[PDB]
Amino acid sequence: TALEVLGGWPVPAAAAAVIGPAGVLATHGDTARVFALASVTKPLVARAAQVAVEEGVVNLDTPAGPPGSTVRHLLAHTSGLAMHSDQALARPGTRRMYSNYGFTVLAESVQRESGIEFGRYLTEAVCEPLGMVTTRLDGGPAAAGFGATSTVADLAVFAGDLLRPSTVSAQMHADATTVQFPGLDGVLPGYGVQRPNDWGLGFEIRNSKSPHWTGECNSTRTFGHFGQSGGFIWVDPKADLALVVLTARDFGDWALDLWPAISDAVLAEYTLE
Repeated sequence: TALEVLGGWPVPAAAAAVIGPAGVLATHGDTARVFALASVTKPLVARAAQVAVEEGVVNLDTPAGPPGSTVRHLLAHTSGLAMHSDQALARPGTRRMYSNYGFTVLAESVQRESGIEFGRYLTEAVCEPLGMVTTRLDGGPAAAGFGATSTVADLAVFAGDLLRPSTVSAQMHADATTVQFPGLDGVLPGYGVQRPNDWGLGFEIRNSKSPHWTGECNSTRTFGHFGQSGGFIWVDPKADLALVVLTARDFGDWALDLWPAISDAVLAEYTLE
């Protein structure tokens, strides 16, 4: 019932799914429809980088980006790298600043060290193993931070992997969902300065940020990502629930109250006693 609120949303089109450890608990809209993911691309690339670490292709401490920066800094947005270009604006690990280019350097490292084109690496390491046959990233590492395309059905499967890790070990997933470089403050695009602005290994961590895109009832351990294309994904380890929402309207003030509302509606209705 909670997902029905989508029919009243001021968007050209939308689709959503509630996922639990046993599978999809509810859906709405066309789950087969392809949507631009924008930054919802990051969790996919992050998982691919996590698989690469486990394959031994790279290590979390492997140098990548500005001097003193590593794969871990790139994943957690602490490389000191600028938002859009190879401009070093801070010393690695001192500041937390969301960066698209940070993910391109990340994709470039995995690509170089593995010998596989990143888009293809993503497919073979994440999408193919989970059956995500309508998910793709074209554009190479330059678009590693926002160029992925997918469907609610494919993301639903992905959310399953985030709830019960299979593509990576339970230890890597625990690590990826733990705050990396804690204590760092910063702005969460669209939600202003956050103290602190916690981030995991490629996955944003809610903590107690406010205002935020998740619900007021999501636990502080909730992690995921939203995108400027008007889509998002969060996984709440405490509620053991996941929510995927994709719309055809770019992020804006219209979503500021709706996103949190559907999140709390979903938690209240599907959270097991």
